[PDB]
Amino acid sequence: TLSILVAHDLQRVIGFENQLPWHLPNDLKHVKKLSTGHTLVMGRKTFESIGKPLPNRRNVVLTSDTSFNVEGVDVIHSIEDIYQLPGHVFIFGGQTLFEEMIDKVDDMYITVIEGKFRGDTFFPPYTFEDWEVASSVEGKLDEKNTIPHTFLHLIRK
Ligand SMILES: NC(=O)c1ccc[n+]([C@@H]2O[C@H](COP(=O)([O-])OP(=O)(O)OC[C@H]3O[C@@H](n4cnc5c(N)ncnc54)[C@H](OP(=O)(O)O)[C@@H]3O)[C@@H](O)[C@H]2O)c1
Ligand SMILES: Cc1cc2nc(-c3cscn3)n(-c3ccc4c(N)nc(N)nc4c3)c2cc1C
Repeated sequence: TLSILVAHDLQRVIGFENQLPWHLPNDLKHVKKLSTGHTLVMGRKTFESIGKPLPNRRNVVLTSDTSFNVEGVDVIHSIEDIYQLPGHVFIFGGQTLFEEMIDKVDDMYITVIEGKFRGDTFFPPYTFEDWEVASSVEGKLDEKNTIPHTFLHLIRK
């Protein structure tokens, strides 16, 4: 299985100044749960944003940098390399990766951030004519999680 993992707002903002525009612990727990024991593929910028590989999963970084050789990280240099990775593969971002892979993935796990944030990077447009709603689950709000959010699982029709 090849999947997208993404958090985007009402206008498909995904990022601002190489970070998430929102603080939402529950989204990070959601991502952690879904990808534990599986594979994450991310762009170089996204990896430098996170700063270190995520534990208990395979971290794969796509970059043109031939000097890239980071402890606990596997490196790929082409989009084609993704299809040779075994198991459940999750496209982890960022904008460039999502744009390159939205037409290729089997399904998408989306956290819709039900707000309007300032962004400089975006998830590409998509229509529900192409995607079946496998599940839609309203995130629970509390002191630590104050922005309404919905977890969508979409499967390509
Ligand atoms: N909300 C979310 O779910 C989410 C998730 C992840 C990231 N983000 C956000 O997304 C933004 C980053 O997105 P971005 O598009 O600027 O950067 P990015 O996708 O994370 O990475 C861009 C880099 O990926 C490498 N790359 C991509 N395609 C390649 C290819 N086909 N061959 C070789 N290298 C390739 C290149 O690295 P080199 O220049 O080193 O060659 C490129 O500069 C940030 O704001 C971040 O916070 C949001
Ligand atoms: C502990 C932790 C820290 C994180 N920092 C970030 C981050 C920094 S800049 C852009 N994202 N994330 C990330 C990285 C990728 C995704 C994704 N594809 N989808 C979703 N929904 N959330 C993410 C959170 C993170 C995810 C986790 C689990």
